Amino acid sequence: GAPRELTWSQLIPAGAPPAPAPLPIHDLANALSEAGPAASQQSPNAPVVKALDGIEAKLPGYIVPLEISEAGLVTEFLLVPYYGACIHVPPPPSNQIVYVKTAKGVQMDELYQPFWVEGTFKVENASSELAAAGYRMQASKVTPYEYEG
Amino acid sequence: GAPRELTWSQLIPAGAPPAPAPLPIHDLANALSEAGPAASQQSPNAPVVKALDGIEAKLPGYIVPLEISEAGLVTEFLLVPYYGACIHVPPPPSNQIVYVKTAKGVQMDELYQPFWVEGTFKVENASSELAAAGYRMQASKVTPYEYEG
Amino acid sequence: GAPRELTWSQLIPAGAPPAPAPLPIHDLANALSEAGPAASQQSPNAPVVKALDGIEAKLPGYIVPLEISEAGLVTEFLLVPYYGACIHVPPPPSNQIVYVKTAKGVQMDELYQPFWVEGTFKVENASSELAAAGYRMQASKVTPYEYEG
Amino acid sequence: GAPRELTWSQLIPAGAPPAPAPLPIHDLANALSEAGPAASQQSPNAPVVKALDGIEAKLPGYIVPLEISEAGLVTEFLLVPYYGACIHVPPPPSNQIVYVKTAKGVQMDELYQPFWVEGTFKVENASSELAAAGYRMQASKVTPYEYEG
Repeated sequence: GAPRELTWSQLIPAGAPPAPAPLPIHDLANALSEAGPAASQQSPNAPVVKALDGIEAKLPGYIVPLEISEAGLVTEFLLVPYYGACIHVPPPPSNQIVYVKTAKGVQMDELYQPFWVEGTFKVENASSELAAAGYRMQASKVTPYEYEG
Repeated sequence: GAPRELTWSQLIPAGAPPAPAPLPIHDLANALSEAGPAASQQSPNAPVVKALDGIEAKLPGYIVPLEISEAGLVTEFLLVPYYGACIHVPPPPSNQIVYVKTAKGVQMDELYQPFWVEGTFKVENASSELAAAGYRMQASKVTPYEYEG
Repeated sequence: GAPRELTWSQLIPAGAPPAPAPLPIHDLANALSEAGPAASQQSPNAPVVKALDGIEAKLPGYIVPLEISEAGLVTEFLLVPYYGACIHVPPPPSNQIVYVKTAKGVQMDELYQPFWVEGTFKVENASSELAAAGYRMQASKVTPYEYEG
Repeated sequence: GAPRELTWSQLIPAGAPPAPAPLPIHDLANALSEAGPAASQQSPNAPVVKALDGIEAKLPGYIVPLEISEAGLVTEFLLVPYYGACIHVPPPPSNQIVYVKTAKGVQMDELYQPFWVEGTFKVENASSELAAAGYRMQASKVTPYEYEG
């Protein structure tokens, strides 16, 4: 049925540390840069909200592509709360990342904007060399986040 | 001399409301979209940290261009803590925006990445049709935010 | 009335040199890089088709922004036949550039795609530090170039 | 050894049709849009220069990603002479496309700029759902096209 809209803060359980500054201080960005690609994500096994497992959810975010289809579309990606996550700044904690799989791919070109990702939501570990995630989603719909200034 | 590095949280005075979710909930983004371009920025006159006035500061962020030079470089812009601010999502509160003027312009092309903005920091109101800011900066240096995954 | 659709080749008069390779050979790109910003455009006063003066025209191309409005939109720009012209590769000849002025601005974000520029077409010189143009246009409509793969 | 620099025109044999307008006329772009994804590339089996087979070559161009690595880098792509090829405009003829495989991947972010692709050059057919190519390359080096305005 209709997806339950989520916020990124609903993916952090009660008592767990909040999401850090999306733009780390200079000394920290340099320390994580000097450290290996392993050390990039400082909370790769962050606590997860187990009551979210199996629901139909809807979450906004930016797309970090992981796989391209035969058709030239992104079919596997990380959903993150901010643009540049894993690329321009360190990865977010693993409870601020969703590993998404979609049959209806997204155009590689239009990934500068945020999107709404709707689908079956799972509390299952997912790893990539780029980042670890505590959540997974089999998307039904990937639609641009609409906002007019 | 050497600039004092700032965080975006140091631009919010003690007792003032914290910065909201950079990705508003669907009903809120639609409410601000339906409302005029005036209503886009919900805190246009947010409290400011007056002890910051006149210092040499350094702050990281994303560039929202406002003016292009004869040379095809951005010489006036808003420094914001997240990509897409004012364009893809509503503007941040006015105490989470710096109106920057630079003699050494930035290339329009390379604005997909975050930057370090160093210069003389002022606690002075600055308005644009896009957003109001509680801070101003006359930048000495605009350099890309360096981070290796 | 209805605009006359133009091709970039219709902007080059009979007998005039054709447009060069949009991706110059390595030694040439280095020679123009080593040479001043003046030398970037090798044909800044290329012959123009005078029979085009005063018509209602429609031409496809990429936007090189020159001026930003109060609203954060591009209101003055160069229309070029290829992406990156003047920025990533040398400027095209001046008879392969249109200096466009528009009241209905274009979003700075969506300049990765080509557009259709319709409006009053003039055979008048226009200079910028970035490049010289032999044509001008007061655009009525700036609409994205539609194509589905 | 040192790669032989190529131009895109050296990939078209003597007597073969030249590369068409990179920005098709409106009626043509609509005709190819209305037609299936098969019909997008109008010359999918364009004549090739067989004397190029086995050489160490260097060619400039734009990257159309086809495959992403575990590390989040593009390791398989189409090298095309213009930005937007296959995405914003129809694919170029198959003798104006190189199917490239690289061990040293390219960052997904920095694909807005042209590159120099050096490596072993083969005259071998390569197909994708996006476009057919008459040339292949096992790249040794993928470096940004350097040019200063």
